Amino acid sequence: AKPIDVSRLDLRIGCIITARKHPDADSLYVEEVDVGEIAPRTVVSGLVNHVPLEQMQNRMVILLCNLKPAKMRGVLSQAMVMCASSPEKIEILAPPNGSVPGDRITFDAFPGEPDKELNPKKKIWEQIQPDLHTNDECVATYKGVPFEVKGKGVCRAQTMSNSGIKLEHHHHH
Ligand SMILES: [Hg+2]
Ligand SMILES: [Hg+2]
Repeated sequence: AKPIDVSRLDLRIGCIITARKHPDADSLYVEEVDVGEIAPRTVVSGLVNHVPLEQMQNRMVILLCNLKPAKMRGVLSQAMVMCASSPEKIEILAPPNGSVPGDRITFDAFPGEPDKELNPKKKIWEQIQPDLHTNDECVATYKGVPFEVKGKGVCRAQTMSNSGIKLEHHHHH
């Protein structure tokens, strides 16, 4: 059986092309994200109170691309934006300069291919998530190993140090 480490996740850099308030939701954003594929992916983000819409535009992000696509009040989200989060504040993790859509986040320390699709019932993300935190310098890591785009740099939060990393739970215990 494949190991239960960050190698099971499919993380890629993306660029938010379009962002708008969700038509039928008051706390969600609807973005079209270029992840380097033929067409953009639709992403529904609950960041209304944390990131103004104007700052969501043309925003480079790190996306978890192998989660089961799910309906969000009618809109099927095809990926989720990775953020440093706490009951305090929420910050979108920023890729290093030069990163372009489609760039992959990898870890030599953890060999393995991501799962085509993460089966929620197997809660693979639920077991990995606790090892996902930003370090003392705000750099995103997995068990202390930095989220890196080979040849470009590491991903980091703006001000959130020693923080947990989530892409949904953002508002509840
Ligand atoms: Hg961009
Ligand atoms: Hg820092």
